[PDB]
Amino acid sequence: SGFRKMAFPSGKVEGCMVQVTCGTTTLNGLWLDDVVYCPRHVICTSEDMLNPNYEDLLIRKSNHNFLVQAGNVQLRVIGHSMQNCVLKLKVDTANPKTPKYKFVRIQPGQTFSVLACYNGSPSGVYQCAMRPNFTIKGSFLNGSCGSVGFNIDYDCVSFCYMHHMELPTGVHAGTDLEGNFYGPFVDRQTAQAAGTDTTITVNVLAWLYAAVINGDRWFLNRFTTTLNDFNLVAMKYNYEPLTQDHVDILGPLSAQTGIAVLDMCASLKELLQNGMNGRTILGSALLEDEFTPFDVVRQCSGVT
Amino acid sequence: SGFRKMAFPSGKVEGCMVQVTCGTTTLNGLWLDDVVYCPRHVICTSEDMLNPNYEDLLIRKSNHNFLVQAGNVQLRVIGHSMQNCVLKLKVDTANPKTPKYKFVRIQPGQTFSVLACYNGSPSGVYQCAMRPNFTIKGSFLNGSCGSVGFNIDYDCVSFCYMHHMELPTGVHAGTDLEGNFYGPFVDRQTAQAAGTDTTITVNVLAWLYAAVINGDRWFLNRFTTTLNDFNLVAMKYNYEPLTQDHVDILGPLSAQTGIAVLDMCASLKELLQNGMNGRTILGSALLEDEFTPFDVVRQCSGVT
Ligand SMILES: *CC(=O)N1CCC(C(=O)Nc2ccccc2O)CC1
Ligand SMILES: *CC(=O)N1CCC(C(=O)Nc2ccccc2O)CC1
Repeated sequence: SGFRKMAFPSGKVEGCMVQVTCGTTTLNGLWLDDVVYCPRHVICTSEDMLNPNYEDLLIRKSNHNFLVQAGNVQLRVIGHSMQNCVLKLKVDTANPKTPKYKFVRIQPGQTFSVLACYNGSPSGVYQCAMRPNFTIKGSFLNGSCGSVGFNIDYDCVSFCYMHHMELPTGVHAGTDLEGNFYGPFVDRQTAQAAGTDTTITVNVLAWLYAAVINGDRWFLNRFTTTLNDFNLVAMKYNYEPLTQDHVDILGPLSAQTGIAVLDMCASLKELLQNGMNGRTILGSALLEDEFTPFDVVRQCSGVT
Repeated sequence: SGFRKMAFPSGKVEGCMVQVTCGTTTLNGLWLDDVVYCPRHVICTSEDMLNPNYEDLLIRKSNHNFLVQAGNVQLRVIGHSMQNCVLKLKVDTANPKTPKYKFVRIQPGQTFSVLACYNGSPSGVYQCAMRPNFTIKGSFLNGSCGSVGFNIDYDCVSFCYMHHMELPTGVHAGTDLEGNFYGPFVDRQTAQAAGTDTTITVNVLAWLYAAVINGDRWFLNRFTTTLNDFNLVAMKYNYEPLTQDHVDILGPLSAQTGIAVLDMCASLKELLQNGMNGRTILGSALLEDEFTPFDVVRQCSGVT
C-alpha cells in the first residue's frame, strides 16, 4: 500500500549522459549508438540568444569545436548536423551502454521521468507531465539543458523530452529527440508566455482511483453525473474536457474498484465545488494531475 | 529554477538488487561484495508471521534453501547468518557492480531515496523521510520487501533503510542495513500502531527558503518570533520543536536569501495559524516537510 510520485529507475539513462562543450557553453548530451544529441543553443553566446540564426552560427563550428566527454574520457566527433532544434554529434564510438530505445513525441497529459544532469553527471530523478500548455514544471539550473525525459517499457527507454528553455515565469520548454519543441516555444531569449495551465482531468480521476485503492475514501459521495454536466464544471475550473476516450481509459480502474467512472466524476465535481475542507488525499491538499491511468495501474500492480 | 521532489539517480543501487526466494516467499536482496542482505522474514510462512521464532525457523534452513538470482543468473550461497532482523547470505561471487558504499542509521527528519523493486527488478524511485514516529510513507506491495533506501555522496551510496513491514494504517517500517528496526517496530504480524506523525519543522523552513529562492514569496510577512514563541505554536500544530541546532543548519539558506531564520519562523507561524487561504507554495497546498536543508542547497546549487 501507499502511493508515491515515482520516477522510472534512471540507470539505463545515466549510462547515456555526456558533457557537451562548445566555446564557453557546457550542457548535457544524450549518447545513443554513435550519436550524441544536444540542444543546438550549445553554439550560442549569451548575446546570440536574443536573435540567433542557428544555420549561420553553425557555419563557424567544426567537429573539433564540439567537446564531448563521457565521464573522464573524451569522445572523437567525426560529424555534426542540425535537426530542428537539436544537434546530432556523430562520434567514432558506439555508447557500449546504449539501451533498447525509441524516440517518441508524447501528448499533453502524459507523464515521464526527468534525469536532471549537470556537466554530463546525474543530479536527480523526478516525475513530470507534459502540461496542456506544452510546458513542464521541472527543476533545471544553468548547465541542466540536454537533460532528457523518458518512459521505460520493461527494457526499452522511450525518450520524449530534451530540456532547452526556462520561461520568465519559471516553467520549462523543450523538444522531443527529433528536436521539435513541444508547443509554440522557440530557442530564442524573447517574449514567450505559457497559455492556461489547465488541470489534466483524466489524471486527477486516475489518482482518485489510486486513493480509493489505498484506503483514502472520504471524498466518495452518493452522486453521479454525465460527461456534459461534469464538463460544465471542468470548464469553470480550467480542467481539460473529459472525453469518452478518457472514460474508456479509466475502465480497468473502474473495474478494480467497482466505482463507475461517472460516479468518480461526481466525487471530483464536489471536490472542485466544495474544496478539501482542510483534508488530504494520498497526502496532498490539492488534486494531483501528474499520474496517468497507466501510472496508477503500474504502481498499484508493481510492474518492473 | 523550479523545485521538485527529487530522488538520487538509482543506477548504482539497481546494480545491487537481486531476487531472494526461501520456500514460497520471494522478495528482494541487496548484493554488495559477496554478501546478499534481505529481511529475515523471507524464511516465514504466512502462519509463522503471527509469532515467529526466527532462530528456530532458521535451524530448518540450509544455504541451498536460499535461492538468489541476479537477473537470469543464479548465485551460489556458501553461508548464511542472521544479524538482528536481516539475513546475510554469503555468495561465492562479489557483485562486480558493487559501488562505494556505507551502512548508515539515519535520524528522524532525514530524507532518502527508495528504489521500489519486485523479484529483484527495479519498478521505480521516490524520495522518503524517516518520520518522527520512525515510520516512512512509502509505496510497497507484496514482493517489495528488501527494497532499500539510500543517499549518494558523489560516488558513495549510504544505505539507510531496508523495507520489512506495512502497518494496518498503510505506513511502512523497516531496518537499517545492520537489521535494526527504526523505532519500536518488530517483524511480527501483531498490534503495532504508529505514534504521532509530527511535522519536521526544520524541513518545512528549508522548503520555505527553496520557495523564496524560486520566486514563491507571497507568505513572507512583516513579523519575527523567538524559538520559544514559535515552539508554543509548533506544539499546538504537532510540529517538532525547533532547536538552535536547526537554526544553525538553516544558516546557509538564511545567508543566500537574506531572510533571518526567525523571520521565516514568523512566516511559518502565520501559515500554521491562518492556513494557505487556497494558495500554493512550490505547487503544494500543504507545508512540505520531506526536504532537508541539505536537500534544498543540493537541488538549488545543482550538485551531482
Ligand atoms: C539550460 C542550460 O543548461 N543552459 C541554457 C542557458 C545557458 C546560459 O548560461 N545562457 C545564458 C545566456 C545569457 C544570459 C543568461 C543565460 O543563462 C547555459 C546552458
Ligand atoms: C514486503 C514483502 O515484499 N513481503 C512481506 C509479505 C510477504 C507475504 O506475502 N506475507 C503474508 C503472509 C500472510 C498474510 C499476508 C501476507 O502478505 C511477501 C513478501
